[PDB]
Amino acid sequence: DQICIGYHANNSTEKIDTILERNVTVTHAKDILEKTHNGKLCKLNGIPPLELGDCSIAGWLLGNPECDRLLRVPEWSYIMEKENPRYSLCYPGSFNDYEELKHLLSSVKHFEKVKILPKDRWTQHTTTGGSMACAVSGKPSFFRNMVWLTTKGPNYPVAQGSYNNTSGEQMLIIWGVHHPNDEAEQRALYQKVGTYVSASTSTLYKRSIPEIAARPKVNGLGSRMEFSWTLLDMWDTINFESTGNLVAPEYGFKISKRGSSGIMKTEGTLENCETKCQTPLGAINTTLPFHNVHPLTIGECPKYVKSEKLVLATGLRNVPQIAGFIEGGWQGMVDGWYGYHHSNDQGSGYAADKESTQKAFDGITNKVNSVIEKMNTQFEAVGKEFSNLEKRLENLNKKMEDGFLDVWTYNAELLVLMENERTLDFHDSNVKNLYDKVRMQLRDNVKELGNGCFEFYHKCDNECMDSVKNGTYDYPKYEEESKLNRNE
Amino acid sequence: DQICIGYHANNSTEKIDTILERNVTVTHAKDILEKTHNGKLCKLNGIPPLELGDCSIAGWLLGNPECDRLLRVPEWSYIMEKENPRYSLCYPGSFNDYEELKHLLSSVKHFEKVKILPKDRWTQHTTTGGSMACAVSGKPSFFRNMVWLTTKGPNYPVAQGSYNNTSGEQMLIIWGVHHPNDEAEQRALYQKVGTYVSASTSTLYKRSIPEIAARPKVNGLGSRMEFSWTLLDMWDTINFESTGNLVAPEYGFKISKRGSSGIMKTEGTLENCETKCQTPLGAINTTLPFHNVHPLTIGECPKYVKSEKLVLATGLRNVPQIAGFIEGGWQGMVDGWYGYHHSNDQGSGYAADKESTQKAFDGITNKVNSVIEKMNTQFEAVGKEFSNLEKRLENLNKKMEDGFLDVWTYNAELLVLMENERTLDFHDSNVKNLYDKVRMQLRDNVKELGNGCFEFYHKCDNECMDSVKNGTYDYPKYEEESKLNRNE
Amino acid sequence: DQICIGYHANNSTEKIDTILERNVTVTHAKDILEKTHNGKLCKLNGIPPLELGDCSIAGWLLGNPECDRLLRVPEWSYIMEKENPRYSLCYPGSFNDYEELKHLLSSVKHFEKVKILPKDRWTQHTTTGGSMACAVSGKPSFFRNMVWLTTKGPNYPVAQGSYNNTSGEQMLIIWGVHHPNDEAEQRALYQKVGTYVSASTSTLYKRSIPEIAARPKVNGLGSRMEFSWTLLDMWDTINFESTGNLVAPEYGFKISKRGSSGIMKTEGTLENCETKCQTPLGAINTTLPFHNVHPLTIGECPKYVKSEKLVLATGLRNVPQIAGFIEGGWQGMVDGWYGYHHSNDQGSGYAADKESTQKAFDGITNKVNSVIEKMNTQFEAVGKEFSNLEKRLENLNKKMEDGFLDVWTYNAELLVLMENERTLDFHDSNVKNLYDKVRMQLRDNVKELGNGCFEFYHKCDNECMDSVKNGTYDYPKYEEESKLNRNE
Ligand SMILES: *[C@@H]1O[C@H](CO)[C@@H](O)[C@H](O)[C@H]1NC(C)=O
Ligand SMILES: *[C@@H]1O[C@H](CO)[C@@H](O)[C@H](O)[C@H]1NC(C)=O
Ligand SMILES: *[C@@H]1O[C@H](CO)[C@@H](O)[C@H](O)[C@H]1NC(C)=O
Ligand SMILES: *[C@@H]1O[C@H](CO)[C@@H](O)[C@H](O)[C@H]1NC(C)=O
Ligand SMILES: *[C@@H]1O[C@H](CO)[C@@H](O)[C@H](O)[C@H]1NC(C)=O
Ligand SMILES: *[C@@H]1O[C@H](CO)[C@@H](O)[C@H](O)[C@H]1NC(C)=O
Ligand SMILES: *[C@@H]1O[C@H](CO)[C@@H](O)[C@H](O)[C@H]1NC(C)=O
Ligand SMILES: *[C@@H]1O[C@H](CO)[C@@H](O)[C@H](O)[C@H]1NC(C)=O
Ligand SMILES: *[C@@H]1O[C@H](CO)[C@@H](O)[C@H](O)[C@H]1NC(C)=O
Ligand SMILES: *[C@@H]1O[C@H](CO)[C@@H](O)[C@H](O)[C@H]1NC(C)=O
Ligand SMILES: *[C@@H]1O[C@H](CO)[C@@H](O)[C@H](O)[C@H]1NC(C)=O
Repeated sequence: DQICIGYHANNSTEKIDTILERNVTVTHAKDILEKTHNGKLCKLNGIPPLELGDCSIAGWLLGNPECDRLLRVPEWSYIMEKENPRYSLCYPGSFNDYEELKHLLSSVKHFEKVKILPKDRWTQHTTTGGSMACAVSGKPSFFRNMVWLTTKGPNYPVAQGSYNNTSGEQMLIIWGVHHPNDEAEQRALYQKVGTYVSASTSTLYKRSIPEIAARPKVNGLGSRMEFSWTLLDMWDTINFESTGNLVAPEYGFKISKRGSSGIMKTEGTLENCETKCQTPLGAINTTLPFHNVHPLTIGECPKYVKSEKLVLATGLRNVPQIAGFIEGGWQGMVDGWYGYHHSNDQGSGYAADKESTQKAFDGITNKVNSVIEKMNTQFEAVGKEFSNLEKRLENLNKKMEDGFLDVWTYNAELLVLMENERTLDFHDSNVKNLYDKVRMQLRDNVKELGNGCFEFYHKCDNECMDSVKNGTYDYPKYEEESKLNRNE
Repeated sequence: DQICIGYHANNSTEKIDTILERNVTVTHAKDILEKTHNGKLCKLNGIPPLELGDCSIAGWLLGNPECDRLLRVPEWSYIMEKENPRYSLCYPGSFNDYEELKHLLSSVKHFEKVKILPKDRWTQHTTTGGSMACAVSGKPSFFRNMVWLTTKGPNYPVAQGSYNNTSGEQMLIIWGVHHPNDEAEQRALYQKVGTYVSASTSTLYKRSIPEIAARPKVNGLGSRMEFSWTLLDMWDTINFESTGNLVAPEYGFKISKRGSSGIMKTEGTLENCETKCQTPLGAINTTLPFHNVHPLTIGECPKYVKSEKLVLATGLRNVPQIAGFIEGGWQGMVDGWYGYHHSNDQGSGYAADKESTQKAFDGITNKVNSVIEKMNTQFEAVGKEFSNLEKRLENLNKKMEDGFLDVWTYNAELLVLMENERTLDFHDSNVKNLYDKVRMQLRDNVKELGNGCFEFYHKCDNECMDSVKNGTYDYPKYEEESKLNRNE
Repeated sequence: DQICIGYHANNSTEKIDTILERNVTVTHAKDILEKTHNGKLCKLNGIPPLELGDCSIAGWLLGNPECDRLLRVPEWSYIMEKENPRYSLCYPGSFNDYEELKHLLSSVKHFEKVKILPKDRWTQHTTTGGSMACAVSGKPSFFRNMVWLTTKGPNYPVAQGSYNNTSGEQMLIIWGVHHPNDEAEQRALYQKVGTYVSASTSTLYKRSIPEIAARPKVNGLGSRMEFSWTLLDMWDTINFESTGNLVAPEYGFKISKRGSSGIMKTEGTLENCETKCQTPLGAINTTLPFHNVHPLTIGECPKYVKSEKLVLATGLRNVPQIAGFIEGGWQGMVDGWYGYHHSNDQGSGYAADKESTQKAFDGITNKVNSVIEKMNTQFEAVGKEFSNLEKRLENLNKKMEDGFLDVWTYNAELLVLMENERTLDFHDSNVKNLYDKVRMQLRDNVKELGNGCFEFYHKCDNECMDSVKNGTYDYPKYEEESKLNRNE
């Protein structure tokens, strides 16, 4: 008769890392890092994004002639833009607080264009101005959302216009100021010099004076156009007054839907799929708490770490080898993790200890859940733009993001490295504890063999082996025969 | 005769969380999170705060006629300001670099008001101007710390004034520029058009031009007043020159005491209590690392986390059931953690080991003290204000704060879980070591019963048990009759 | 004859820290913190730094008459500046976006000075202006890289000048505007009132108007000079136009070499040594992962923490005491860590177990390397400069730096403590495992003595002892002899 205690082994080739040892083969493992994407851009939560194409944000809002598709834009989930868009400000110039506007458009999901100042209301000016830079079919043209006021005959009266925000939400209004090349242009266009442009609301007041100078030619013109924007609150009035050089707005953008969005810089094209997490390289369909695809994610997504391998051990060490756990594992005990092997006269087979296996299984599952179900990630549509005179702010942002990434990478790496040690020691501690429990139950009626096995002095049938496995071993009832056989 | 090794059990209820199991009942536990406050705004370190009431900082520093109780204010610990104050600027307008001023006030604890430009020195202008927007008892009035200069007769000379800072500390000076509504109001107030206001110091030069335009009416007026501020250094001079539209100062604010203060946005009122850690919801009185009351605190305030429960286990696992440490804990052993139970003919009672319990106590205490005392933080204010043209900066600050708090939350949770697991394993290891030491010392004169209890072969008296409990047991002394009784 | 199991002890007095114990003596330990520097400023990677002296960045770039040794500056690795430079703008004034220029200079390692507008091209103006503040040898002078334009006779024609960037890289250009003290000197210098200065590129437009006002006298003069800078891209043109008050540039700075550099604020001089990291207090020649000299460094440098000591335990617990291991360590085992001691008829002596010692050594080395070789050492927390109106941004930078530095200090301390505890427990477990291995192999043939020492029941000679040492012990061979001696 003989009973042995050992652990389960199989043909797995999975490896882990530990703070003491490297490349340790295990029976089971769980990868908690995602490294695969579909390489495609598609709909987030069922709502397609806003594809700008070769246009820019300023070109879309101002109404570039070469962006006529984006004049009635439906709802969107995120905005796709190119790094160096071609269709941009048609007339050379600038755009004040451009980055602030782009940041505002990261929490806006829909716009509704209202006509606030109709073109025909300017009955004392000429409103059919154009330029060769912004040309369609050879003929000169201009922005579709702005009006260029010019003299009607040799006189340019004071231009006055107002609008009361009775739409139902905040409104985005853009106006421009013209900077000619020479005094001859100013006289030919506005008939007077020393002009001003004045825009004022209940919070904003602004005066601008045209500045005439010879400039390097961009797009073939030495003139420039400067654009500014404001955010009009509900039930508030905006006032325009100018003696010249005013590029008035004809449409106002009302914020219809708010939420979480962002601008994602790609060179790609929308395709047909759905997703819940989006990266500039592709979508992610995963449930693990880590990934290393791309830092700039849009939507609820797993955390980003700069790691190539994060594997958690959920099984025993694979040391293949009748002996017991001192020699190695068993490749025939496919019922659990810790078990026995009886060798009596009426049979020779393996088994599993249900209680210890269940306890260890619950512990490992709880550990995996605790490591996984402890990280809280919000929407976090990161990504901000800074101008060429804001380099310190850009460096600050970059340093903050990199610092947090390094902190989290170190945290995750060391956590996995320590917990793999803990589980690998937990398993052999459990095996030794089971061996000690069996030895304490058996007392001196058996004979330790040194390889993890026990040799019985009394002939033990299958029922007595079952009693030993359960825990109801009756030492006194086999005591006398054991003594007689041992003393002999 | 028997001797057993076991541990202590009681009727405790406190639960802890480990990394392998959840809701483990323990004998002793320590809470390292505080969630209670008195809901009252108190005096920090015995100095009452500054109750602005319905006034803004601009109203206090400019002399709003209805904020007349703040003309002379004593020392303060922090400033309490409502979220939307209602007496800020009776005359509509703007304050330049307002948030910078509010940040500067976070390091100032006392102001002394010094008359720098007396109102009677302007002997060539009119200094009694007023408006209905700032009205007292119905009659028109104006700010109490500023002077409005107006034509005396049908002429307006150049207004010149200077002050040399011979006070003893840095000075704060506020001036303003008036922007009228129409040309008639400019002519009826300053008699000339095309005026300027020039303010200059050794490190500052600034010239402003009045703006005349029709604007929407706020408080019944279409005109605006724009205010600016500067910090005058010691032994430095400030010059004022204006041909119109100047709202000159009369008082300057000198920084008397410097320190660490802050602005708290609350709607409450000050009560009679003393406090070292103040939050917008109440006061904290605790000696613990973490809390979960409010992020924006002021004072020597404990660390902040987003967790609801952080309990450290400083005791044994509570499992009740004469058996030993295998079958569970003991409810009769009251004077220690580990111990022995013995049963002679001359007595049957409990005991407790001293060296082992003392070592365990010292280790647990050192662990708790290390976790508590490594977290070193100081007193600083975390509130910052940003304007509506600075939203990227606001998002940067918000993201940095949130990220740091999530990092510390993760650190605290992992620390507590892993340390609880290690402590609960440490207790079992200590008990097993005690059992092993006793067994090694007793050698073969005894017989293991398998439930942690040892049964002697020879008769053992009280002195023998006292000898086996401390580490001096004479195996040769009882060897011979132990053999005689065993072999029988 | 007996065989015993014990561990190594020696005369080291090194101490390490543990999460459960303080000041624990260990046989071997490794220090991973560097606290020493050579107290010198010298060459970084073979390139000497730029010694400004009493110069300033603006004084060097403008051509201060006393800042005359840096008119032809070779390659540099970092810039050494003083906290309060004395040779600075000799004509009083300001410098717009100074901190942005200083930030840009942190990524440029070489400049080349190109004559873009020769001083002889101004044939219709006077170009020999000077001031007593900006003085050499008593007689008046001016900056050496700028031209002051003044009327030639009683006439100031329209100044005009352009440059096309055909150099090869980006160019930095600085110009200035003069702000006089009174109308008399404006007329005596520029012959007209109501002047302007226009500078324009393909991406920059600017118009400035002089400000005439009496000002406090700094450096003896009541007038000021305001300077501005731009970054001209390749194949781009800059246009200058002025009717007065223009300080035109004569040279432009080409960015010859780019890289990683910085500005270090010290008060010392350059000496003759060669380093790889540089701190304001000295230089570091180390390979350790950490240091605590100064937060601001330049070069490949270890991480900075607020720690007084960080020592990793790589040895056993020094417990000086043949007994074995229950009583203490051995001072005679000079070979390895764990070993045996035999005492038979032939002789006595110590030995060492090669397998256990090698396994433990490899594990400890792997742990040390994992702690050290997991910290991202790319660069450090650079030093940024902010103005007096950017206090909020400076506070943000300071708080982020402090938060990250605190987080890393806490992480390193807790890592060291927990690793030390686990190392000591690891050594204890290894010794116990060796003891249990020998006991299981030897079984009943021996009797245990209770202090780590086994006594045989037969004659175990040198062949026997070498057999037991390397795990090949024939229990059947001596079974009958052991039974004979045991039973009797
Ligand atoms: C490992 O054994 C399993 C049997 O459970 C088998 O399905 C699998 O294919 C084997 N793996 C390899 C690589 O042969
Ligand atoms: C572990 O395996 C990797 C291959 O994935 C190898 O580069 C590395 O050297 C191995 N380490 C050890 C200790 O065998
Ligand atoms: C704008 O309209 C609202 C209601 O539609 C009205 O209360 C408000 O007075 C109007 N604004 C002005 C300046 O009249
Ligand atoms: C632990 O106990 C708390 C009691 O507040 C309960 O809410 C929670 O669900 C319990 N968790 C488990 C895993 O039993
Ligand atoms: C201001 O007063 C100080 C004396 O406290 C004097 O030294 C200084 O010259 C004065 N400033 C001016 C501009 O006269
Ligand atoms: C604060 O707690 C201490 C206990 O340390 C107590 O003595 C004191 O009365 C408490 N004060 C208040 C205001 O609760
Ligand atoms: C410790 O012992 C070593 C022998 O290897 C010796 O070289 C060293 O000087 C000793 N140190 C002290 C402090 O005794
Ligand atoms: C450890 O040693 C240091 C210096 O020798 C001493 O200040 C400290 O009190 C000691 N701590 C303990 C627990 O002995
Ligand atoms: C500047 O020079 C480049 C080539 O040297 C030329 O292509 C460009 O047209 C020039 N710029 C102007 C404004 O002529
Ligand atoms: C610097 O450290 C190196 C170790 O790589 C050493 O060889 C060299 O002598 C050291 N130089 C000085 C000046 O300390
Ligand atoms: C073990 O040592 C004995 C010496 O008694 C030697 O004969 C045998 O070859 C050794 N075996 C191994 C595996 O080193």
